[PDB]
Amino acid sequence: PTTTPLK
Ligand SMILES: *[C@H]1O[C@H](CO)[C@H](O)[C@H](O)[C@H]1NC(C)=O
Ligand SMILES: *[C@H]1O[C@H](CO)[C@H](O)[C@H](O)[C@H]1NC(C)=O
Repeated sequence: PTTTPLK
């Protein structure tokens, strides 16, 4: 389970 790129 990964995540999106921090804005
Ligand atoms: C985390 O990154 C992976 C790539 O290895 C997938 O794109 C996955 O869908 C991502 N998870 C989220 C919650 O964006
Ligand atoms: C990145 O975007 C994804 C879209 O599914 C999720 O909302 C995730 O929580 C976001 N990550 C951050 C750090 O905001």
